[PDB]
Amino acid sequence: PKQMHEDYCFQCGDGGELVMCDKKDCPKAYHLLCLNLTQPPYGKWECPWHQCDECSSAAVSFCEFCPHSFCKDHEKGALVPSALEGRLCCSEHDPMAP
Ligand SMILES: [Zn+2]
Ligand SMILES: [Zn+2]
Ligand SMILES: [Zn+2]
Ligand SMILES: [Zn+2]
Repeated sequence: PKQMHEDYCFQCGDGGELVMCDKKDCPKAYHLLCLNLTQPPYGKWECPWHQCDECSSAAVSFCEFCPHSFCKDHEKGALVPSALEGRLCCSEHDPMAP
């Protein structure tokens, strides 16, 4: 069946209870504990993928494996292609085995 979000946590890869990103066309979902969330957020909740991890500005480049992402100023040397279909990965993954 079709559903708009992934069935697994984008932080740790495991399923169960997730909070789903309310940002337009974001399929990402996360365990509460995986983001230090203490309770299911109410209202419009956008996930960390959309904010640059270095500063606070909006992300324009994205790690395809975890929610690290980077604004204009911090794209350079942040993402490289990985061995998995060339998908870009942040410095937190081995690019040979992301
Ligand atoms: Zn998780
Ligand atoms: Zn999101
Ligand atoms: Zn930034
Ligand atoms: Zn990453």
